[PDB]
Amino acid sequence: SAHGLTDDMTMHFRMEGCVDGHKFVIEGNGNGNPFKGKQFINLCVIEGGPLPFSEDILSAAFNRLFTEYPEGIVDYFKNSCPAGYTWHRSFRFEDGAVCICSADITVNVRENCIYHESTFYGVNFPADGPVMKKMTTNWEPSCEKIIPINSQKILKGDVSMYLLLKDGGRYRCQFDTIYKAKTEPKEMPDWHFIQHKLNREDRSDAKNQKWQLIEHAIASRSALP
Amino acid sequence: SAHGLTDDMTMHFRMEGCVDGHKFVIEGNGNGNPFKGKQFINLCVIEGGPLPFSEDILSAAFNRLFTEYPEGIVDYFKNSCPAGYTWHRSFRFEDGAVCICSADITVNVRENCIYHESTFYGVNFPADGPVMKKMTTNWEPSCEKIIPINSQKILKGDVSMYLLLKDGGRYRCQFDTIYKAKTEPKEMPDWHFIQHKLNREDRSDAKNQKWQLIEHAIASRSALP
Amino acid sequence: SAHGLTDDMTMHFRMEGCVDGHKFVIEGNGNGNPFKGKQFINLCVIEGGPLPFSEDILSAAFNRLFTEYPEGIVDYFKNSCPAGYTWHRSFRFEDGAVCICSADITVNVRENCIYHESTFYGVNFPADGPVMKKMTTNWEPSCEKIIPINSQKILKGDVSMYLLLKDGGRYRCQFDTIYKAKTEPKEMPDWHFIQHKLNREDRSDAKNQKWQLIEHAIASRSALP
Amino acid sequence: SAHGLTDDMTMHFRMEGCVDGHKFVIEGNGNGNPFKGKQFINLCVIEGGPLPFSEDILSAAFNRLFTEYPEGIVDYFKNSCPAGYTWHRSFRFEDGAVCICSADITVNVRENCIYHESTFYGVNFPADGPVMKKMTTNWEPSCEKIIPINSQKILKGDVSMYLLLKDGGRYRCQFDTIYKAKTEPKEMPDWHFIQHKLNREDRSDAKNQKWQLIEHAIASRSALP
Repeated sequence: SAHGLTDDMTMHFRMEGCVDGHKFVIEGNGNGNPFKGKQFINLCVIEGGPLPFSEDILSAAFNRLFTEYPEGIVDYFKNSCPAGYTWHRSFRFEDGAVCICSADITVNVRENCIYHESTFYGVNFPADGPVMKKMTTNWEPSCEKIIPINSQKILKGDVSMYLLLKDGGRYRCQFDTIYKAKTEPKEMPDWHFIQHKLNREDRSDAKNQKWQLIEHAIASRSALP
Repeated sequence: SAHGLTDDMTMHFRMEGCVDGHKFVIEGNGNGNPFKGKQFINLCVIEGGPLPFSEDILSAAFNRLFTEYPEGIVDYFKNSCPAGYTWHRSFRFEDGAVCICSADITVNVRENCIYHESTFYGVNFPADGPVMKKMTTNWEPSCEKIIPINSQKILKGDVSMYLLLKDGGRYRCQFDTIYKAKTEPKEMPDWHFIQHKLNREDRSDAKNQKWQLIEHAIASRSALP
Repeated sequence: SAHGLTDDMTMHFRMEGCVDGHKFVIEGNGNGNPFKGKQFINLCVIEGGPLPFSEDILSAAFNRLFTEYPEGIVDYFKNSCPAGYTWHRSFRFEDGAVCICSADITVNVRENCIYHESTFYGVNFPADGPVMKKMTTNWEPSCEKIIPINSQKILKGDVSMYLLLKDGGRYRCQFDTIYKAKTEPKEMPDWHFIQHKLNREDRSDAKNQKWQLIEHAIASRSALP
Repeated sequence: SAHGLTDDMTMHFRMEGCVDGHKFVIEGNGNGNPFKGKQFINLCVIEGGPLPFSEDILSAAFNRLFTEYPEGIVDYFKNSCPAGYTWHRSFRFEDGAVCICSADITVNVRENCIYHESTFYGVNFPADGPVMKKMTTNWEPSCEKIIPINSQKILKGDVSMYLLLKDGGRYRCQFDTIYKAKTEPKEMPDWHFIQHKLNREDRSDAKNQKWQLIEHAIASRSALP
């Protein structure tokens, strides 16, 4: 297999976190096509549910392997497979709340499964804010800028994000991320953009808090000639 | 003429500004095709030259009429013509320097000329920073998010910008802008992106500090289906 | 009169500015004792009045000469008298509005007075925010950190400010300032604090928008032994 | 022993954290007089040592009980003793690194001691920055602003911090904290300042990374009459 990836893989997730003192554990699975940058993620709160904060704050913690890259842009993430990569991000919300998340991605070639482990921590969500009042519905499609740090062979991501609200409003978050291959890269990409679409569908029931996330991402260069 | 615009117009510019106490006046002219979002700008420092700061900090102050919009996205700027529009922006650089700029755009239909008047103010550029050491070469292509403020019938722009440096480095700037039509809008667009390419070519000589700016901009929605 | 200053002086003030396109000019006078860091400032809007934005945003633009300095901390400001000094400041309000201001202080020993000239520019105050709704009452007492920049013989100021609102809230501003002596410093101070008290008393009437500002400022080191 | 506190107490500390994927655990003890806001904290890295990042980033995670409060300002922290209180904080370093920390303070009246439990997480410290190069020496004395949030009976802390570097520079951090009594407040304080002095004395050896922290903190109102 090239880098051990196939166009129909499974995923396994485990996230441990704490927001304003509330601890939780989430587990899930999923399926996706890394070559088309599309994935389906099924999550369930196994500890700490029901969450007192909007689950949308956690969505972007659940894998750049799921990015459709054109041949003209180096694909740092798939080149890091099957060992995988790690990433660290800060979430700065406009009302002062701050979150930080980190994850480790590994490909289990024999199982055709991607193992994802993450940690998510957040503080100072206001009691009257949209996250504690569960006023959010989904993140708006975005355009992230990816920049190479050639001296360390790592990438930096910059994306101004917006969580859409039930009353028609919007809530801004600045995502600053560092992406690090586990394998020393033999090539580094030039800067580029990654456009993303991420959607959440609640699937909770009387017994468990659960939902599905669907992400589609594609890398590109400037649209201007 | 529709909104008084044609595909081969001229422009007239006048900017008055002050950066860290250094006053200056710039005048220029240009030509462009608003329907293809392309423009050529010729500037000359008529007061305060030679500028002690990199002229690249001023480039984005020189007109969303020059944006190619698809029929599926409301074109707030051309709809504001010929009266025009005004805009206000803050420039926050990573080393603490801050700039603010404002402009007024008007179309002179009989002259087939767009009149642009602007003001630019900046403070606290470090003496050892890339702007005072004139280490910049050009802004990197970007993707700006445009958001409607329906209750005020104005638009908000958000774009993380990067000035490229002569040693291969980059210098970040966050642009926050408010766009306001002079004519009450009869329609408002939905959110969208505006991709931009802006280039500078020095054309100074022993008598004057002068340069040419070339901008190309196109509006779009998410690339993901 | 040390450095051309006395303990009973007068001041002349002139401010020219523009906020979101609204131009204005303020004229005023004042009296105070720089040795006790205490001053009385009488201002009047003679152009652009009545201001469409809260006049409290302009209050800290009206002179570190008025700072009680103890024997043990170097007084950077009085030391440059009577030539004076210049300063440049920026601050970003929590709702995204950004202002930049600069001033020029000159001591007129012949008339035992101070001439103060400043410019104030600001952008993107939300129509529904406290500044445009003119819902402010006063700045809360603060503690600014002053840090020396030895290789340039200039000073950096850092103070987190809070504008109290008629409705009980607090509106935050971050003040970042650079202070520069017009006469080259032979001595530089080490870091220190500058506590300030600034109050606004409205004195408007049918003819003019006008008010009085009262500032009391004292320099100090840490309160802990 | 008012609120179960004495003027000669001991403390037990335990911190679990992770910075950019590096996990660690610190164990320690201490002594101090909460009435004089003075404490001695002895810490040891028992897991993850030696730390690859500067241990100074962790120092303010180790108790407002240790704050000299004058008669005229309400002491929110001692008032919740002996149950204790909890706090949540974030700060973004000037180079983009972001940390979040939380602690739990409990008074053990039976043994006249304090139990402190905390967690510290941080991300995106640049490999070439002062934290990863372990080039820091100490935090500079500060002045934190404490503001009440009456409808929630909690407090907000705002302090601009500066980590001094071995090479002479200063590395800035913005601390945003929310303070919460575990026992419901019957009285709330009005805004006030809290000046702090925090020093680190390295005590490492061939076996362990360890040090002593000494904090002195005093509450006050404005220095101006």
